[PDB]
Amino acid sequence: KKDEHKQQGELYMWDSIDQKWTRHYCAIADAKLSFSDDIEQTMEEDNPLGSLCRGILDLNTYNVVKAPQGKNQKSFVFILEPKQQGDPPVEFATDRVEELFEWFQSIREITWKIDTK
Repeated sequence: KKDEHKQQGELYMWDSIDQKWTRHYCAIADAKLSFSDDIEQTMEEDNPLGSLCRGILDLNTYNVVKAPQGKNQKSFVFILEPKQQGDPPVEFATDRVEELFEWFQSIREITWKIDTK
C-alpha cells in the first residue's frame, strides 16, 4: 500500500543574521520549496512587509549534501549548493532522524534526482 501527497510542514535554516536556528514554514509545491518568515521567532525591528513566501528554491539548480556532525550546535545538517553560477549556499537542520530523512530525501528527490526525457 502506498499513497502520494504533498510534503508540507516546518523546517530550520541557518540564520547568520542572529547566528541561530529559527522556525520556518516550509512547503514543497510541484518541484520547488517555499519557506516563510519566522512564525514565532520574528525579529521584526520595525515590522516590515513580511509576506508569506520569503524565499523559494527552484530545486532545478542546486545540490544536496549531508553535512556530518551537523553545523552550528547541530548534529544533522544538509547544505544546498546552487548550480546557476555564483549563488550562495543554504544550510538546513532538524530535531529528529525521521524529519531529517523525510524532508531532506524530498529535497533530493527533486535536486539529487532529475528525470527528463
